[PDB]
Amino acid sequence: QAPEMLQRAREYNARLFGLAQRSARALLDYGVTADARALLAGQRHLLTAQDENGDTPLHLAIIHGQTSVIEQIVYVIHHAQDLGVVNLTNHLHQTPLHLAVITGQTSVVSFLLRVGADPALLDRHGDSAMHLALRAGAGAPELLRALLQSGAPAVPQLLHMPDFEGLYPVHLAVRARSPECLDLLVDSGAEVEATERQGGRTALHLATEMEELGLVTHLVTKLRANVNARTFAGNTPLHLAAGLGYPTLTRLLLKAGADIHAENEEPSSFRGHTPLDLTCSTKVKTLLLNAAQNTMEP
Amino acid sequence: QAPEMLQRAREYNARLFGLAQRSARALLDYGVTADARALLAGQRHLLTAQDENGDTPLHLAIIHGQTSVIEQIVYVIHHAQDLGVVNLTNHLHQTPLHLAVITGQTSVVSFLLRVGADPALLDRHGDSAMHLALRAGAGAPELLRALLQSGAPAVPQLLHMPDFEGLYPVHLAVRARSPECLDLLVDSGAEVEATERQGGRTALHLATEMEELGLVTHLVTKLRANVNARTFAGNTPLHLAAGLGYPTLTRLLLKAGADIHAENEEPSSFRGHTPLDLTCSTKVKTLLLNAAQNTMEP
Repeated sequence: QAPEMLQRAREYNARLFGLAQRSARALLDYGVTADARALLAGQRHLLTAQDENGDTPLHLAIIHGQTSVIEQIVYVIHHAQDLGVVNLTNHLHQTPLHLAVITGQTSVVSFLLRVGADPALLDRHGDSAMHLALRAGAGAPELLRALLQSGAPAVPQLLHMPDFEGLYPVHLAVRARSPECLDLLVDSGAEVEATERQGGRTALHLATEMEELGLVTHLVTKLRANVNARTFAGNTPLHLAAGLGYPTLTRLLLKAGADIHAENEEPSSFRGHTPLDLTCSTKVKTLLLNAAQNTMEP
Repeated sequence: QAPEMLQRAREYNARLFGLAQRSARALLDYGVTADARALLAGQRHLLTAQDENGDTPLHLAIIHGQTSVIEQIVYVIHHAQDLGVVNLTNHLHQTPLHLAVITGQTSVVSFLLRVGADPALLDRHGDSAMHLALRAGAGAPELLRALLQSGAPAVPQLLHMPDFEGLYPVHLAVRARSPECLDLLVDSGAEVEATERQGGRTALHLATEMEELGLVTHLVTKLRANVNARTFAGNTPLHLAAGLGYPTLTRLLLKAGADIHAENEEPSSFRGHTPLDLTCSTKVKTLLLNAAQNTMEP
């Protein structure tokens, strides 16, 4: 608090002078190797430098596909134990990985994973490395591949849940109308009958929901998914289908071994609406009845 | 002298912090351009960094033919008015130019000249850019060309004088047994009858000296060099030739219009040794006499 403030200012010139002085030495190496890496290492203690958007130098390189750079930068980080800088988030709370995925640069995505980079870190919207992949203006399971293949902290992703009422990765695929990924996840370990926190729905529920007749079949068949699973509001896929008026879908579900016996809520003593109830499509009504009385029925 | 030393330490952190902070910004540019130049500019205030041998980063690049680097480095220097760093000498008192020449990298030699780099600066031995060129384990006039062509501070070189008794560039060429350069110099302006500070000798003197019959002829003929020129010790080429015992050379000189009339020093009243005197070769003696009495003689 007194003229002892000097010790503070002088101390800075100590550990710092070495910095500026280290560069000077590294700059001499670059003059005998033309190796931009060495010249980049000299400023190692700077790769953490943010910007107007809070993007580290490595953050920008991934943004402008400067693959050449990302190569070097990562080298410096890896060979310096500073394997933490590769996680610094920008103002949007995005990590280098996050971007490599958002930009679709699968090549880089793999590279980052090799050295640190926790794919568990969510973004401003609460989406992890995987979650982001499962999305795309057009779609691309190619990303999900890089992740799944190699990466110790990668196996947990296929069990997380996004901000939006926590829709596990398996749920996302269905919402992404992409069975390609659906298999990718489940195959490499993934709870098929996962129950999300919103309405306790499952893959089949969202499938029948958006009437993804394709996914629905693919799920109940190959994926050996549980056909009769009730949601939080007590509803099986055979319900949503009938309600929405999805003939072929209802038919497919029925054949899949869908028990017509089910009651969501009132129209022990506690019965309620059944599949054969909520239906505004003449076609749907028919099958529901015919398939009920005929073949196995009191 | 009192706890006011603080202002000193704190001040350093002022103008310097911007440095380390500038790099940080330049390092962000490199992450969006992969341009090593920008990353090199960020450390501009370091290109002056010496080393164990006192070699600047640009000094090393020229040493290890890192042409790629030299390209960038010079750009930074040029576009920063720091056109003085390109003159910093190493421990051997050598400038970037000096090396570009010593290493024979003609390409670089030209490049340096374009931006500053005073070819007038001598080295540990007192040799300028030109002086060095006029030398080589095998020889190379290709260097002298780069210099002569383009370069405002280049025209003065062809009038300087090396440490060794100041032997002007024209003298060097003769000592380099290279008429190629001899012409190169004279053609682009160069005193032919230049008299060095040692023995006041001239091109012809050194020519006849090392008996460069080739140069001798080339000099007295095309170069229209003065045939009868006495040194400090009062001696014309016709002297040295006779003394050494160079028949054809003496003959060539004679025909060149070499006046037999000449006296160095005693064997108004003040006569001394003449060409026809100092001679241990029977052959030489003959011509000297025959050519004297015969054709024009009292």
